[PDB]
Amino acid sequence: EDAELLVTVRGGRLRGIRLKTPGGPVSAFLGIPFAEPPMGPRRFLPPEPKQPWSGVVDATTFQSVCYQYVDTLYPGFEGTEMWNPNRELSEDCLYLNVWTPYPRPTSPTPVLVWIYGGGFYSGASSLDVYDGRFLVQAERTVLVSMNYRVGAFGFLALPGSREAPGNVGLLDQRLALQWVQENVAAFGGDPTSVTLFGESAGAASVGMHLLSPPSRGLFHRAVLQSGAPNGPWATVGMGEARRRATQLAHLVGCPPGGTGGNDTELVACLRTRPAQVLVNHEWHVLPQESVFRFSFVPVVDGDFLSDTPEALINAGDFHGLQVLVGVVKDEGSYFLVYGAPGFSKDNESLISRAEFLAGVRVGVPQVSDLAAEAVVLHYTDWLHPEDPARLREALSDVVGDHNVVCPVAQLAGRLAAQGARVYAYVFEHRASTLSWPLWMGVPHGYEIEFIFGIPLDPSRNYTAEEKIFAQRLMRYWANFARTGDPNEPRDPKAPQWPPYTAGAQQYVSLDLRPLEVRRGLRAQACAFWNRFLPKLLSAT
Amino acid sequence: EDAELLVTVRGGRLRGIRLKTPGGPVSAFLGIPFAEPPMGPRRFLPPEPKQPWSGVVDATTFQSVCYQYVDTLYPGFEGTEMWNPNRELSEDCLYLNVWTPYPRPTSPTPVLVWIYGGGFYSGASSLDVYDGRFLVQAERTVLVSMNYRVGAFGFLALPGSREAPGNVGLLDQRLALQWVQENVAAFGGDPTSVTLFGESAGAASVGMHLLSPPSRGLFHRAVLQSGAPNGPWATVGMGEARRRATQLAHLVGCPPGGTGGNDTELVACLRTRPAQVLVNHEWHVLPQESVFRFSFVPVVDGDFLSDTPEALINAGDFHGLQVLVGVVKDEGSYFLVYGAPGFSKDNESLISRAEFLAGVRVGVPQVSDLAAEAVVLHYTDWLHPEDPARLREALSDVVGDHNVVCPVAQLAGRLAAQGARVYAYVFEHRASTLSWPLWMGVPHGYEIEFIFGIPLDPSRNYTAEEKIFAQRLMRYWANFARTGDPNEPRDPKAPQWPPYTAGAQQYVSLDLRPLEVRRGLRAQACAFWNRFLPKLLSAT
Ligand SMILES: COc1cc2c(cc1OC)C(=O)[C@H](CC1CCN(Cc3ccccc3)CC1)C2
Ligand SMILES: COc1cc2c(cc1OC)C(=O)[C@H](CC1CCN(Cc3ccccc3)CC1)C2
Repeated sequence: EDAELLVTVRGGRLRGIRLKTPGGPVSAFLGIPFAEPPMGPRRFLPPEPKQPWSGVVDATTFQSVCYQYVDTLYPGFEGTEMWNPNRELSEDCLYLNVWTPYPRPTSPTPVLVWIYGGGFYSGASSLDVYDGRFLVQAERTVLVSMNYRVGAFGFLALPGSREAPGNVGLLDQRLALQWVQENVAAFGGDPTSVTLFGESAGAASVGMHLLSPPSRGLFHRAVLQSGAPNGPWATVGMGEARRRATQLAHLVGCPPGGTGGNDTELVACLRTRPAQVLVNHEWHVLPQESVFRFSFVPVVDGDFLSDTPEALINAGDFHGLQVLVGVVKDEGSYFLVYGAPGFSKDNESLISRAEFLAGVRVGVPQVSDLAAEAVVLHYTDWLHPEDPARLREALSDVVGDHNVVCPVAQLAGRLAAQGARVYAYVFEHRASTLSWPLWMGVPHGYEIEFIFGIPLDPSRNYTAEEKIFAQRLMRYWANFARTGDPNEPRDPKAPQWPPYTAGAQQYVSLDLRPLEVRRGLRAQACAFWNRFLPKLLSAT
Repeated sequence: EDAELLVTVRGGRLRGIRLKTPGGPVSAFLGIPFAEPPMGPRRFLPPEPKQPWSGVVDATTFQSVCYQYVDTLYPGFEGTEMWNPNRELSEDCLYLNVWTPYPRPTSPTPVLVWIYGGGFYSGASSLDVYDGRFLVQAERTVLVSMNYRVGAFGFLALPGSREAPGNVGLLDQRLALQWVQENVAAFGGDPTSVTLFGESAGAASVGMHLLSPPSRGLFHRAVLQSGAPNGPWATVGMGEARRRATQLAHLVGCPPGGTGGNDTELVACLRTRPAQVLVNHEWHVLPQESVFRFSFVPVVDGDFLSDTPEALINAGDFHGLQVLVGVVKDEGSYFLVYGAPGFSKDNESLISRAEFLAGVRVGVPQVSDLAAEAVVLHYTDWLHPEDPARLREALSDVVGDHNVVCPVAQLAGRLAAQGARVYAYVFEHRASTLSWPLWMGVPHGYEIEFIFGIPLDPSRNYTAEEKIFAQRLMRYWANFARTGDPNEPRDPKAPQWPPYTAGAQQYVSLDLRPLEVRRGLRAQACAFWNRFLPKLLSAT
């Protein structure tokens, strides 16, 4: 047995496993318990630290996926099922994973901490596209990723109550960050150089950790890929969170008619229900027909988030913080097949004008008829207001700008103007092996496999250019993790990545071509979402 | 003795004058009375036909300019003085002019009828840039132009009353069209081929003759240069027209202190005032601070205009009609020096952001704060929201699109989609002799001198290519007058001018270069003005 596959942490001993990459081995410690199993009376409660254990915990394989909805839109399709759970579901899921180089670093090494996305209702650290063996081998970094409770188990909230306070899934991530502080040195990791990175709901989580003081001390840099805490989907109000939790209780027979009412009797009834029963009614508590809206998300309650993310972003001091943010080329196209009329992954989705006007209401729920008119005005090409291909790309722009691109640009500009050093990108390469239709372009989430170096997997059919491209991206992310600057610390030959500033708004395009600098993250479109539309909603 | 300078019309005999051009002489009959002098009790009343006369009326020189405000913004400046009256002011001003080729045409020849602009408060057929000798010589058509009452004398209105019904200036133009029908044959002109063309308020007048049945029978084609009857400045409501007329009465002491003020006593008191006194208070009755707004304009009374121009445009059947419409490249820049803060013709007018925001309220008066926010949203470059040059061009676009380009675009599309054959242009040549500053671009009204072939004047310093350019334009205008199609009926080699359609929205650019076809008359900007902004004001 190799001695480096045995490690002692504060709770006991672990045995890891050695993973192969074409460039060399990596030591992995998969399935480390960092919290007590949040089961029975602990359902909906904040996590408690894992009590110390005797013997050697086996850390050679991923642990269970947290209970979550399983996507059935295209059964058997690679594009959807690559995100579905690949381990059995269980409420016993609070486990984390540590990848470390071989040989183990003798000097403290910067640490990357991955937070998976999935709309706060799904996701797992065990997904194949989150395999950290290639990023750790190529860049000699320590990589950590945790599981956190999603859906009702992580974010059902009766605000104010002690039995279901909400945001416990965010607290799971924090506890994992506290664990990295106390234990990552045992793997050769530097707890003074901890960079967070996450995609979609993981990116929003990273943002919410920036805005929560108890979390802000546990890390030093942030990477937000295609997501932001200020998004219209990433938070809900106290009243709406209470209404969703009460309706979920009703759908599963809580409280038993008609005995019950207060929050204590409601959560107690919810705690007796099998986990699969709660999952089976999760989507039915959404208030309207929509896409890119999720039932149980972080709640703005005054505790984890003392104010709304937008308020904390505006009032925040971010001096001494380095941030990397970005988006993919087609943020919205993915979501249209989940409810927008006329869309299908198996045809060209050449929608009609009427289907476009209906899709706007699904893509922008809970706006006045007048607000929808402004959206139609801004996203119609009035030289070709009936062209199906342009309408398809326009509805994609509507959903992507409203949910991802403009919340990210709002955040990136506020951070740079308030002390943070910001770098911005737009990912523009469509994977050659992508199974989604060509009209979706570079869809939401399909930069992750390049960040994690998946093209290096010899059992995959990526092109030679994509392997070089993945290595360049891993260098950018690692350089940012080590130094706070994605640019090569001294290489002047490679094109340079300028910081993002509220004035110049410079960002780079990430594709097979060398870096190219551009200005403005859809500046015209995002002025509509960030500046005008709120003023329109005020005066109804 | 040239006998062709002698003509008999229905009212008597006339003696014209021969005008010289570099290409040959032209016979001109300037100052033909077509109405009784609208003086004394006739002030504010519809015109009456000129009673027949004995002897030979001298028609060798232009008659008096109708009483009007004289522009004093830049005293002594060519750019402003070229529009001021160049003959004595008088209420005895209802005279028209006829140019005809030499030798007189023996066959009935198509007739161009010019209607001058000037915001319905100014203008005169005697202005040097309306000299018809070059258009008539080069293209062998008959040209007619009339004087019509402007300001209070043409458009003061107490709706309902008989003493000041309004729109009498439009009736003056109609009477001149009736005169052309009854008399233009005596000059070699074909009353079955009459093309109206006008600029600015003249273009708005031409449009209102399309929408008035009694006038619609007196002509066969329309040309609307930089103006439309549906503009926000071209008409006024009954209630507002009554308020303006009543305030004018108050400012000139009408009615006297302690006197009833029904419409009869008010107009009677107004008729006793010297004409210059009414002029001296004309601008004081505008309801708020503005540019491109005029005190006395056509009123939507139910008589001359049975409904609003917009309503009549939408419900109208225009089969059998050919229209030529167009705009200059920089419609708005001219007006900014008449009230927009920070603007001056003698500097670069590099306005600040605050001046831009103030200018929007002056350029778009009578809109809510939310409407102004939408205007700022649509016209700000949010990548350079403080750049003075871009803000200067943006406010020019605001004023020009709101007042000219979008009313013209809406009209052109409704005409083409409802039976009319339509041709559209954008005039993009800045005269080499233009005295206005370079930042104004191609300002409002500076295509007229090219349409009338003024570059051919030997006493002017136009370039050789501007002389050739002027000849192309006169050919386009005359071909449209003859056939209804500006394209050369012979030459297939010359670039073709496609009709404007509500779908393809094709137009051509007019400059020193050959014709270039483009699509959309600022389609994105005009969707804001024509589609969204009305919905925004309805919801207040
Ligand atoms: C079952 O009902 C619904 C299911 C979904 C929606 C709405 C629904 O009801 C209307 C959505 O809007 C979802 C669309 C996302 C699902 C996950 N993928 C993949 C992905 C996962 C993690 C990171 C990045 C991409 C992207 C689109 C799912
Ligand atoms: C004295 O008060 C005012 C005077 C004017 C305005 C506002 C005023 O008060 C705010 C305007 O908006 C006017 C601007 C026009 C004046 C004449 N020219 C020239 C022209 C004449 C005829 C056809 C084409 C061009 C174009 C702009 C004048």
